[PDB]
Amino acid sequence: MDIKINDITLGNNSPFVLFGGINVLESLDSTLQTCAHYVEVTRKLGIPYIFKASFDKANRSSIHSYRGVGLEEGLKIFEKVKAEFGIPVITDVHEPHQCQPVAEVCDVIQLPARLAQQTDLVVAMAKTGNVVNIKKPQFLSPSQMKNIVEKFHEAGNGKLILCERGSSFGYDNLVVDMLGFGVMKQTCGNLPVIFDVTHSLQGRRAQALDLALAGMATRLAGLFLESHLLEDFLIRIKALDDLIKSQPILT
Amino acid sequence: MDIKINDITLGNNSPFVLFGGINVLESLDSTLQTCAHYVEVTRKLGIPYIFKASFDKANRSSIHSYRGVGLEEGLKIFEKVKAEFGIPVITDVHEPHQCQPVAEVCDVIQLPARLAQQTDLVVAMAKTGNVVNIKKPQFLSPSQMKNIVEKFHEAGNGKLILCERGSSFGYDNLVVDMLGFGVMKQTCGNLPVIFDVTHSLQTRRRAQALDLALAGMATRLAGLFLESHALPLHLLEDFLIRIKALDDLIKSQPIL
Amino acid sequence: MDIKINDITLGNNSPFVLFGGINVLESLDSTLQTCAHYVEVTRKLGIPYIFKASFDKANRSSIHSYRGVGLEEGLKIFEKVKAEFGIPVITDVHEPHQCQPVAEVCDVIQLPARLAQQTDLVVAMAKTGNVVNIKKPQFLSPSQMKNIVEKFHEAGNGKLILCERGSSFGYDNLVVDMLGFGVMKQTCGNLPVIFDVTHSLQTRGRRAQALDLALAGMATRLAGLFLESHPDALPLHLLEDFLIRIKALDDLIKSQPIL
Amino acid sequence: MDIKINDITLGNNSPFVLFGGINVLESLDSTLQTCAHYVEVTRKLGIPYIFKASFDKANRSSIHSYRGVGLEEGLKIFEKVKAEFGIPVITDVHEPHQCQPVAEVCDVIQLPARLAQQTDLVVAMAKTGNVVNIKKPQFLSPSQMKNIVEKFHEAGNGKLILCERGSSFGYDNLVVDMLGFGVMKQTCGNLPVIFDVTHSLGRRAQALDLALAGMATRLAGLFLESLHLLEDFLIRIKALDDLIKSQPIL
Ligand SMILES: [Cl-]
Ligand SMILES: [Cl-]
Ligand SMILES: [Cl-]
Ligand SMILES: [Cl-]
Ligand SMILES: [Cl-]
Ligand code: NA
Repeated sequence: MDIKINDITLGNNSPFVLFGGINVLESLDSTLQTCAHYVEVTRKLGIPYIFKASFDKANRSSIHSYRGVGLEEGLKIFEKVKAEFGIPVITDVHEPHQCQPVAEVCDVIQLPARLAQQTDLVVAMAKTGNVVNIKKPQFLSPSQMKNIVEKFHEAGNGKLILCERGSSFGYDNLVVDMLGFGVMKQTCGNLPVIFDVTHSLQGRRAQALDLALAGMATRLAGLFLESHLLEDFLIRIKALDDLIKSQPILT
Repeated sequence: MDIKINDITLGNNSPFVLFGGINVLESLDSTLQTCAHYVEVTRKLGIPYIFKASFDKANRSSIHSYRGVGLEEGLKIFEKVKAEFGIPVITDVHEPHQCQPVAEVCDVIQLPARLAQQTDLVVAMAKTGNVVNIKKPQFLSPSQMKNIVEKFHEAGNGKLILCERGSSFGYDNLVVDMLGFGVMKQTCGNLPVIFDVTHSLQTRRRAQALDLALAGMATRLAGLFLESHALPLHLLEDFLIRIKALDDLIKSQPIL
Repeated sequence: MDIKINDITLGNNSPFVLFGGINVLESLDSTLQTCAHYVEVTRKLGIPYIFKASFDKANRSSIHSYRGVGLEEGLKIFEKVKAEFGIPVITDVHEPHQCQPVAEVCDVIQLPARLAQQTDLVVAMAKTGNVVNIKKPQFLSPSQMKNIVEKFHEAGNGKLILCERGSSFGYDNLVVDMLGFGVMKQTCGNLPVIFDVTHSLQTRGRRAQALDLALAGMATRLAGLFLESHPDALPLHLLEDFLIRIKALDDLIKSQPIL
Repeated sequence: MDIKINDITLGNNSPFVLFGGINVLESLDSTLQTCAHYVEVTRKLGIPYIFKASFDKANRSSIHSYRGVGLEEGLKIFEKVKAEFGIPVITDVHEPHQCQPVAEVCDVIQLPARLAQQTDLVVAMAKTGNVVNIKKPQFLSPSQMKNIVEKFHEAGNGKLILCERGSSFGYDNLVVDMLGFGVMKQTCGNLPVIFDVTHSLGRRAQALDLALAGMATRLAGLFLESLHLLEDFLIRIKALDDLIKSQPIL
């Protein structure tokens, strides 16, 4: 099943879409500068691109780390990003009451992994009618994603993306099960599956590349980066993706 | 470090405390009945007791599943429990705005395992000043609990209980690492460590719960956390006679 | 099901048996000194005791580190242990040809975890008619132990002990699943289950850990505890204090009927 | 570091080599038939090929289950394969005393994963001087492979292949950590790394996804088992491998 995001086609047999940006929104000027770099590199390669940032990040590593400019200023920044570049945007929501006003502006709304079974948030997100990115918890097996999908369907929204971020592997360590992509496709109606390589990890750039290439080899809708260098990386991913997506799914 | 919960002393070298009750509050009458049974059994066995229930099941499989009585009615039921039995109570909170009104009634407030890294909730819970039970996420290692403790400390609340509930082991399965209890004691300032045997089984019986509970309590713990309806309620007394026997033995031996 | 090992009764509802000794036989005099210490402490506490050592260490830290004294001299040292102290002994075998000569001297023969699905070794061990200790591989689940048991039964030997030694938990780390003991008892006919606490740690002071882990396991009602000490692995001089604690817990548990 | 196996160049920046065959040798005729098929598919696609089989099934479900032809007859069959097709062959050895006679016939000798820390078997394999395929235990981290490599080096043999076969993931399950390939290359001197997709695991769809993902990390070779499913798989793997190997290392 493909999902249209403005003029982008997102789907497991379409050219991959890059989801990338910055961790937390701080100012209009800085956001535009980073966004402009993603836009320039992706336009030069012909890769569809969706800008990501948090306006209120609720899971930072310290309680006084800056959580972002907050809802009202964050949405004003996202509006400017959209007007200036003509691209879609994505952000995470963690409070049910924020879903509607965020959805007025942000094309894709993201369900944080830890909150993925929180029924009130699921329902509030679903009711926006927007495209939703469902982050797979590291403690949930790929055959359980279908339960989350079901809850969205019950709440009236089938525009769902499933986003892999690794699985717990002993203590303090994540492994990405490359077989889980196919499990999610088969059990969840071939919804678009994208791969958050950045959170899947924890030199490092060489790791991100191997891991990204390995995941994209399985035929995926997109690559998600919590992130010369970007360009070189994307050249390699696009080479692999172009090859994979050009061959028909096996008989 | 011990924690006083009204007249109860909770600590890793004190007699174990039972945190026991039910999954979710369904009605006043059923709650009082179950609670009365826990109280009667624990008083006669001389086991200190805190009543547990959720007022909301927030992460059920269906949008149409029963969720429990909800905050307003739930707090009314907790108020009646406290007035009728004179015992402390514990319940979980899922949203920052719930913390202060819940804490006005419930002695211990609990941080759900999945939400344990949500900073907004941590801060809102810390600011209540109440005793907090931190459910250890299945996906976090015992050495990383200190990071959560640090956040609460930075927010000004040091009255924290660490609650084991098992670790992810491959897909859809949990294992309890009996070494993790000591790791938590050593790295988190010997705060009280309790064991939720009920949720540790998770994805596996009365025989199993008893073996697992005894194993964990053998490592010298401040308490045991459990649900009945989950253990059959009528087996509670026999179960607790066993856990107390072991706990009395273990706590009577000097540490080292 | 109980197993008689000379005058010892090994079983899940019997007083726990200590299987203790050393990693590898390296000498005579030092073996006897270590054994004597175990003997003295266990006799003083009334704990049944079986001396353990390998004569040939299969997985060595380096290719030239000493493998141990080998079969022939190893068996001679086991003979001396048995003659001097009157106790049973346990050792591991690695090749089918070793099974007969080791079984003639040793009261229990041990199937190494890494070799536990090697059919030729299983058959050769089973055919000795000796008591066998089966080490549970870290990569095998507890419900699969029944398949090894089956193969022994097909080959004519039901005198089997199951030994826990942890499960792989992510990379280079072991967890002991305390529920696996009961799984092994339920699926394998209530054969004796013992716990190798020494190899369960492995990848993790260590003394405080060994005690916590041993106490936790023994709380589930087990036939025995399997450990290694070093003569200066638990410090040998702390053995009495360690055993006092294990005995206290075991005596309590075993004194209550199963629920 | 590349390894020459007759006229095949095996290495992490060379075109991938297929190691394929059957589980256990049952008879000459079946073996030649299966081998002929692999040879015919690989030749037509231009993929270097090494025939694999075990002469013994060391873990049988029953004490009475079929065992395979055994060492003596097995080696005779490997000799015929080599004479008829002119290709290298690979087999596993489980006991030290087997190493020298097997190594007389088989080009590559394989160290089984559960036996990879058995020091007597390591030394006896090293001493053959043959190319050795070291199966990574499911219970070992990729950073520990350097310790096994060290032992082989100390015993005088540096012709070593490292082979991924998955890691224990809870009970009765395996996962393949795609980051382990790079860890093994960086810590073990860029020895050839290959991927046993068969033992890492409809199910044919799984093998293809997994094989593609692993080969995307740039590897020396693959293990695979067999309406023309083998050829359809290999067409895809070769396309990907050619692409990956054509990009400069970053
Ligand atoms: Cl997560
Ligand atoms: Cl709970
Ligand atoms: Cl959890
Ligand atoms: Cl041993
Ligand atoms: Cl093992
Ligand atoms: Na004997």
